[PDB]
Amino acid sequence: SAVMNVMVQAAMKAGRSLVRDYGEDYVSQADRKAEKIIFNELSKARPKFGFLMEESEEIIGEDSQHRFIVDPLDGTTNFLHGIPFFAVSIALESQGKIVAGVIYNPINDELFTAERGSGAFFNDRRCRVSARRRLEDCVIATGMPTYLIELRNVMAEVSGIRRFGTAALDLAYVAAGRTDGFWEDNLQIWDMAAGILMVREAGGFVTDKEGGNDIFRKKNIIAGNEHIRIKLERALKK
Amino acid sequence: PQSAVMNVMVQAAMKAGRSLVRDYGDYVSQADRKAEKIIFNELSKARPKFGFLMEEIIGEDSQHRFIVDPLDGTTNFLHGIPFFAVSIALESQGKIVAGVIYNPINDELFTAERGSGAFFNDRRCRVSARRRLEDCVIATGMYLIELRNVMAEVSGIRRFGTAALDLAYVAAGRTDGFWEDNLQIWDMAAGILMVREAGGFVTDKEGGNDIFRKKNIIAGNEHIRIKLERALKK
Ligand SMILES: [Mg+2]
Ligand SMILES: [Mg+2]
Repeated sequence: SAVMNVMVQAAMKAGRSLVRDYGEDYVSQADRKAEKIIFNELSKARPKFGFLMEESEEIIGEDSQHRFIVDPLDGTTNFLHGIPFFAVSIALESQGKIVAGVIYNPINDELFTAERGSGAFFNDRRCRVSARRRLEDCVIATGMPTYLIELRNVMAEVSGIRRFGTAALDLAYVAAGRTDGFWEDNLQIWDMAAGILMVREAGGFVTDKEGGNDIFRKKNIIAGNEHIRIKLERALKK
Repeated sequence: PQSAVMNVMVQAAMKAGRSLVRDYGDYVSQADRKAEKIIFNELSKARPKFGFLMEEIIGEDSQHRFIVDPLDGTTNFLHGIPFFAVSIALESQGKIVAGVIYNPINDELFTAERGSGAFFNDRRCRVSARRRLEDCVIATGMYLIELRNVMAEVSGIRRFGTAALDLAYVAAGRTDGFWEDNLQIWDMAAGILMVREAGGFVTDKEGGNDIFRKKNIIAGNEHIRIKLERALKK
């Protein structure tokens, strides 16, 4: 779709800039530059669309019902440290519903896209959540915010825990079937918006920690395939 | 340029690497074995008398052995998480003198030789110059008391699922330190030298030198390592 292509292009241009800055305060700069590039691209492409970008005053668009939701650099600490795991995330929200999302890991050149009703793609092939049915078989990703109890709970149950230091990339990974599930607390809307669509379009399910749909409100998330998501929920509550 | 045996190990790593990336894009076992045979054949053809301790062979030359993890990060590899590596160390008279860790996916080549420095893609590695845990990203692998103690002190914890690569990252200064329990000699052998050659230190969790017997480790620049040692003891 036309808007998807604009989103992808913005993300890739931001991505190239990131890789270039990754090459070399300077992290804030890299983040700010990626953001400028995305804003410029998406503004030029959709001048009446709103913008919700990480830690930045929301721009209400002339077209009040469409806004891009952006994390120009997801995995900032990874980025600061030289850990080649971070991503650009752009979601499009239309009428309060996420309808398109791009997560781009510019180091591995890994493009995750989904549009509502179209499925999720990992570089132009359909990707799907994993088919695992038991936690014992699972690699679950997580991020730092009771957390220790949850961690203990899940650690007891799973084959392995990953903590990559990204949110959006982590969701892309569940959506691509690379990890079997994800949970995190204190996540922002831009951390999650494209990833949640990705997971759902990949045939997974995404709830808040309490198993509902107040993700953006509760700032927390459990994602995985239907089976893993429920058991994760169970494990987390124990 | 790189020494004769380093060049050999790098080649074996590059080649096991290239193969794993192919097997990447029971199946996990075959890849592991394939990488291993590639490494084995490559290093056999290069130093026929050397020992091999792989994830044992005692060679005609009792003073030298290769310590090999043909695929570190097996679970990642199975799951398609692009974070795994080949690890080859050379041990001479009980001392790790050469080491290679190769992440074939990112094409990240880590090399060190005793007295010659650690390198990441032709760049000299230096462990990070961080001194406060608060500014630190610490890597670990699969006690919750110890994780809490560390986690409450640091800016971040990472669990990427690859011990050799985690040590290589410590050495390159990508993370500020690393600790793990129940680690194998092949997991640690090349990594320990990198960190050392990058100016960091390696101890067992107790703070002593019995890493291979304890099968545990804390790695980092000393300021960070001691702080981790403290945090793991509380
Ligand atoms: Mg960000
Ligand atoms: Mg292995």
